[PDB]
Amino acid sequence: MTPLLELKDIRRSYPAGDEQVEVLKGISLDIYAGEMVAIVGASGSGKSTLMNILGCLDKATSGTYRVAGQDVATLDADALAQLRREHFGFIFQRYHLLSHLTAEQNVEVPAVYAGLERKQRLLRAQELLQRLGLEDRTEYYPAQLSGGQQQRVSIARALMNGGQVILADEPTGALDSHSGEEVMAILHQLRDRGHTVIIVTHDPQVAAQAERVIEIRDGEIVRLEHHHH
Repeated sequence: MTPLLELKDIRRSYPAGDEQVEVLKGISLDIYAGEMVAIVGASGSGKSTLMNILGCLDKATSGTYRVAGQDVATLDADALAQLRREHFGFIFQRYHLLSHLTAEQNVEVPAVYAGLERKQRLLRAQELLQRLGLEDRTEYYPAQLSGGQQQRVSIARALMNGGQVILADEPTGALDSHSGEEVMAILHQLRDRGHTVIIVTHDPQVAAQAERVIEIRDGEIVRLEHHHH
């Protein structure tokens, strides 16, 4: 089809006088709407820097990145943030919840910066927590919730502005196996409903649940593999 995200010759280095340290060394990759892709590699491989570029939280040194047709290098910080909110939701190994906000209040947060009014933010945040199986927990503080529950809150939060593309960094890394499998089934279900899910992981067993696997070694794509379930 036509791709949702397009990367061509993406490079990233951190300046150190005139020895650059090269973290990404020319990555070309296309990602489509409605698929699950895993990026797999050891620590220091560049996978996390690649994620941050996908999410528009970092800028490539060179190369081209387009999101739904729009080249990100042309945009100022306000326009980029807006683009980010139109397309992306984020989850991590840690839950990144504010301890003194309820689950619902936590979910609402990203919509604040989309200009969304409080009555409307509240409604949508409750709908998403219900979808995630937490209808009874909307007023619980994170201290009162398990790890598994906290991650479901983080997923709802990732959908608040749409979450067309979910970027997930090692989302089961801090979870027992049952909670891990719940999270993965939720991600498969979002993909079935048309979301793109991108998972970064050091673990090839987590990666094997995706439709495509990209292996990164020393800042380069070393292998690309298709899977089916």
